[PDB]
Amino acid sequence: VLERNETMYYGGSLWSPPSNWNPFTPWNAVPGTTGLVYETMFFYDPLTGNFDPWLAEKGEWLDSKTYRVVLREGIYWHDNVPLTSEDVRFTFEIAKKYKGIHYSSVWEWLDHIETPDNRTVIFVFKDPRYHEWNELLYTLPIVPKHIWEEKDETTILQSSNEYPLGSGPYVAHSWDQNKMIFERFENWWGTKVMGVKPAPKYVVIVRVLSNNVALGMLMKGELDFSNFMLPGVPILKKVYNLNTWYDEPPYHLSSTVVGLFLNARKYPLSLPEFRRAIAMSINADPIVQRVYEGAVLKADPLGFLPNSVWMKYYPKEVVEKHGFKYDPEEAKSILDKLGFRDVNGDGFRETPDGKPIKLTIECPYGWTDWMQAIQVIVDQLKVVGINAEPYFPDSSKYYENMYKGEFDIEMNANGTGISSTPWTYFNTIFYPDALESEFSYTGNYGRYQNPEVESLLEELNRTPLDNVEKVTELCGKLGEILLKDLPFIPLWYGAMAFITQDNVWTNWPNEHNPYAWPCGWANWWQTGALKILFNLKPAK
Amino acid sequence: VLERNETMYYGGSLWSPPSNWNPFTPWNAVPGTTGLVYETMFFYDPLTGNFDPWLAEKGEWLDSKTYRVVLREGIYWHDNVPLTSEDVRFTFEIAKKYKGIHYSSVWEWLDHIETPDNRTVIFVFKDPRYHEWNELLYTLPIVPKHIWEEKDETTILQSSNEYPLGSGPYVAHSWDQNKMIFERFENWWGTKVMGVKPAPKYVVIVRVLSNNVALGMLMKGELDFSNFMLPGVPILKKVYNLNTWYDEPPYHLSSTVVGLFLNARKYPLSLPEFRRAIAMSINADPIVQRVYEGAVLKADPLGFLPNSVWMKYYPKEVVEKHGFKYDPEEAKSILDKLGFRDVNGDGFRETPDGKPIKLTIECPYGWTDWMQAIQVIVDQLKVVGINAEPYFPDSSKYYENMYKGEFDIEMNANGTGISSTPWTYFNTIFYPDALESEFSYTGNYGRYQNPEVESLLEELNRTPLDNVEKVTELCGKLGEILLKDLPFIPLWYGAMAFITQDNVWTNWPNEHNPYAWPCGWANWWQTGALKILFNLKPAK
Ligand SMILES: [Ca+2]
Ligand SMILES: [Ca+2]
Repeated sequence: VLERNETMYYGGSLWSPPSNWNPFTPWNAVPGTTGLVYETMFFYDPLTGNFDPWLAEKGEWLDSKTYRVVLREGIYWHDNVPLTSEDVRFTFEIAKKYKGIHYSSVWEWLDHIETPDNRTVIFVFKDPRYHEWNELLYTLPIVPKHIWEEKDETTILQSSNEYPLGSGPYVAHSWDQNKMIFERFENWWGTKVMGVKPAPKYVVIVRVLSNNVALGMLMKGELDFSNFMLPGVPILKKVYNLNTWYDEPPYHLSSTVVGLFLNARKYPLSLPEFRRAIAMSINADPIVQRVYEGAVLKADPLGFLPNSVWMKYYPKEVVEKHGFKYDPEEAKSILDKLGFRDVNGDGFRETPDGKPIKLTIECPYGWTDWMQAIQVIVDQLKVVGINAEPYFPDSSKYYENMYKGEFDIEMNANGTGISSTPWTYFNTIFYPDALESEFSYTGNYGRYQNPEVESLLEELNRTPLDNVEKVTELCGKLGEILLKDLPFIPLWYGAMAFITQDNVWTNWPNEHNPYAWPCGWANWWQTGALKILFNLKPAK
Repeated sequence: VLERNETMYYGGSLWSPPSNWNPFTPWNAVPGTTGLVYETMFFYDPLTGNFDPWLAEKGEWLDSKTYRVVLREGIYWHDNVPLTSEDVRFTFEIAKKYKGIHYSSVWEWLDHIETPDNRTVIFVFKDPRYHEWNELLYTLPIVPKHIWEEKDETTILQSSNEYPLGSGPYVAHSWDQNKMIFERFENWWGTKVMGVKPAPKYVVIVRVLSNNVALGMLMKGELDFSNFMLPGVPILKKVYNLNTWYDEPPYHLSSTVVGLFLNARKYPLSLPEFRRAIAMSINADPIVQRVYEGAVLKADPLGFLPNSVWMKYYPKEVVEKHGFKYDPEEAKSILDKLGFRDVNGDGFRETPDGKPIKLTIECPYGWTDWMQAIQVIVDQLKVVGINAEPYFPDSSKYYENMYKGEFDIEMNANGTGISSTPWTYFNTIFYPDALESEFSYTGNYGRYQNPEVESLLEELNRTPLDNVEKVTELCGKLGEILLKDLPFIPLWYGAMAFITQDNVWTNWPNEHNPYAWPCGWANWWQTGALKILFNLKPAK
């Protein structure tokens, strides 16, 4: 039995029985496996762009092609084996041996790794990609060489790895079909060296079947920390003492960019002015107000996330000059000029050669907020004379359609999540290799082609993040293309759903004390959720 | 352990640790003690006014002064002692011996009781009060003579009576600080004779500390049957699969009349035209809409409950002619004519002799919906130039003020609950003996005096319920006085809060199948809640 006052119950990201704790599949491993058991070189703060030293005491580019990490002194795995530079080197080098590992592509542009002593890691690059490197610094857990160096490919990639041997502030304790239990590791090196300690003796990852159960647990005070997407936030706050990030709308931080990919290879969506007309016919205000009850923020024309480091590089002048707005009369005028006119008196525009047009707009069946949003968009397109109809395939067919580019208009937030660089956002929109791939998992799902975006994406990746002027300029050049050709239409930002209650734990982050990104998804505890554990205080 | 699929969890009426099961204090005994363990002569249906035979096979007035009950054949207590006419006779006669029993006043107008055989009970009356008698028929549990006939006064009135010896479909099983557990009595006489059987093997009365916990239990599917006063009903139904009586507003049935008593002995509230002006300045629409989100119904001028048998006797012509309405301009005109004018330029009316007026409007602190309603009324009175201020004493002082008549304006629903006769409503308003009592628990808390209401109340009580024409006429004469002199101002009807969920039990009553009043309060299970148990079906 777990004493309630020393246990912190989390929910929102565990949707199957606990069954994997493998650090090499950190998004499939039970949430907290990385973060609580396995540690990363740096903490990252999506709210500010600040990196903070974790396993690394410091990291820096010694020159344009050389990055040095110096580990803190006195790190050790849970079995008291010291954690050294050779564990970091192994963590990277094992992915050259087994390229099925998800970050194996780093060896396309990393040359080798030197370790002059037990604390120093020197990365020597063939082709330093600064923006991809920044993502690796906080997303890759460091694994123990003495545990894994003899394992073969299938063990490394597929073993469940029960009771994971890590270095972090918790160990795996127990689990069943509906919860994972972590126990605080009292001899954690981090308390001796960094002086911090997570407040809860036990962290429980709770799995529920429905939002009814999750909201009920919060109401009963059985859940402390929820990332569940729970509708009805205003009345919950107003009457039931549930807390969100913001006191008033939008209530939650923004974490993804929701928009429309268009099939750039299917006439007439292959015409940029037709896509422009679609964008200008849409008004996201009723979606934000009616569907989401003001619990999301409308997107700017470029779709840069607020409360993110992307705003540091925001191309203001480019957006003001080239950004689109809701303007259905201008959309009709663009379509008239394009030659798309009603020729048969049904109120819908035909092609220049008189053929019917009826476009599908799709999202998975059962994503009921997105379904409502799609119907709102369908009716707004009908206003300007563009016939459209909702299409709700099941989840698997929706993703199959996405990867293959087999749709007309598709609502999408796949790869537009918050990150340490707007490069991830522009890459998701423009992903040039989609044009030569039957399946495109990374982006550009509508197969938009442009002769300049590929070179701008590469130049952006190879621009150091601290060259703020140049990164902003490149975001402006990419943003200009996005806004002129609209292969993707940003509409609103998905919420970082974060609801707490204070009956057992207090001092949660919020707008008045925004000290940590509140995300308990798998492989996101190093972006704020563990820092939350450091700062929670017992309730009265 | 209780198998969930054979257990029905109820909540809403248990607000202290289970500790009393005494039938002689049936509103203090744990809810279900009467109804599930102790039975009554008749079921009563507040929705229709229908009595249905329970212990009695039939009851009828043989003449104007003689009422006969014939018990069903084959009734027995749980210890197999037969339940006979002598148990009914004892149930009444013990209250003549010990007049501290709550229904002892019946012997002021009942002469004696004859039992010519083991099934027949003959009540011979000195002064048959038909409307009070109808209330007794379903509110008094029948108790076993062989158990209680030797007990003394303090045992009868104060003993906790653990494991109560009854005759009904359940026995007391177990309990703790937070729940009472009833177990179905398989050898219940009612299944053999009436052919019915309650569906749940176990009925649990759940105690919770807060509405948060109660709503959380419904969401989690841990509560089946809730009478909790839970705000936020529209969004619950819309998004969280919780069911109410009505699909649309007002969602709940109406169970009480909420209004304002005025101190008929304190100038200027002692003036009927001043009370009239107050009534006409109030608009309950914002209360119904803003405060209650349409989850209550506005009252007609007379305040007769819908979904009640009172409507059978509704004095339509009297109300149309004499009823008040929201009309602040006419209220100002009444006050101008009364001589109540602003003489010092502060916008508030003074007395005819120029003295200030500032009236308190009060309800208990913490009844937050009533507090909001009072502030709405305060501001509406200021509109017509009547200075008023909210007053929120604690619960005990509010009831102390009520019984003593020590208030100006008081919001009140004490004695206006649904019943088998509008006599209970008119008695609560007009209760003539309040004028000669320091404490008045029954009604007329503002000490209104009228030389004709006492004789009309008595004549109404002594009019058989089936004389529909005469009862309606008397309701019209009492309603005319109520509407002319407004000692009490009806505003809206309190809800019979009733929320269910269908994960374990189905076939609940609702507007499409209104077969039972859904009230689990102590001593109300014989008005519908037990009938609900008869008809529940297991979920899929
Ligand atoms: Ca047409
Ligand atoms: Ca004045």
